[PDB]
Parts: sequence; C-alpha cells; structure tokens
Amino acid sequence: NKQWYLLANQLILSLSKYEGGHIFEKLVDAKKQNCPDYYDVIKNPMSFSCIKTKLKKGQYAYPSEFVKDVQLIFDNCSLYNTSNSVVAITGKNIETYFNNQLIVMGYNNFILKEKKINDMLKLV
Repeated sequence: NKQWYLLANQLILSLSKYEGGHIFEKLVDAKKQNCPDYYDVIKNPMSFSCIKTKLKKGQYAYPSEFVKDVQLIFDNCSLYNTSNSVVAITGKNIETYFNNQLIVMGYNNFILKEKKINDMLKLV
C-alpha cells in the first residue's frame, strides 16, 4: 500500500507545480471567480488540495481511486469550460502530463496489480 501512496503524493505535487496547475489547486469559489453557475454544472467538485487531504487522511484504499479523482478534475474542467478556452486547453495539457507521469513513474503497474489481485480473490 505505501509504495503507491508515495507515488501518488509525489504526483499530486508534480501536478500542483506544473504549468497552469494552480488553476486546479483549490475548489472554485463560484462568486469570487465570477463562475456563478459552476456548481450547477459541477456536481462532483474536485481539486488537487482535496486529493492531498484524501492522501493525508489515508482515504484511498486502491491506487485506481487516486487516479479516478485526478481524472475527475480534468473531466470537470472539460465539461465546464469550452474547448477553445484557456482553462480547457490548460486542463488538457495537465491531463496529458499526468497520464504520462503515470507511465514514467510506473504507477499503472500498481493499478494492474490491483486488478489481478481482485480477480483472483473472485476465483477463490
């Protein structure tokens, strides 16, 4: 469990410091950012800081869950923001960075190990 938790903490940190990442660090303050419709659109809000809290609190039980929450950030981004907007472009770029970091760091190996383990349990 701890090997993938470490990787996730590094990776959330890599996202926070990546170009444009500050946009996804905190939850949108709908009034303060002039986004008054944001939570009428985004019903599952997520930010890097929420994910850091989940890691801090040991709330992830499987490595895929961390990836699912990060991907939710990017999915909310593309849903709320038009595809030709600066924010949507930034979110696509960070999404590519993240998915490639999953490869370079070998995080996807933990997810595939997750699956085969879950699958053998079923076959017992």
